[PDB]
Amino acid sequence: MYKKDVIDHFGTQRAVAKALGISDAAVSQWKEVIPEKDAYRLEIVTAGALKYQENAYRQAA
Repeated sequence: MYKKDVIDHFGTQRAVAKALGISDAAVSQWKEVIPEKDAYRLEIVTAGALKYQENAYRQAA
């Protein structure tokens, strides 16, 4: 899940933070790929808009 997509679905960062329950700072602090715990709840608030995948959230090899 790319932050560029999330912000496009929410429109305003403050919105995303309100969906998950975090501050606006946390949203902007995000990188090319939103946190593993943020991308999760994000799939719920967006009504299952973005399908969560364990591709970029898999680092244990």
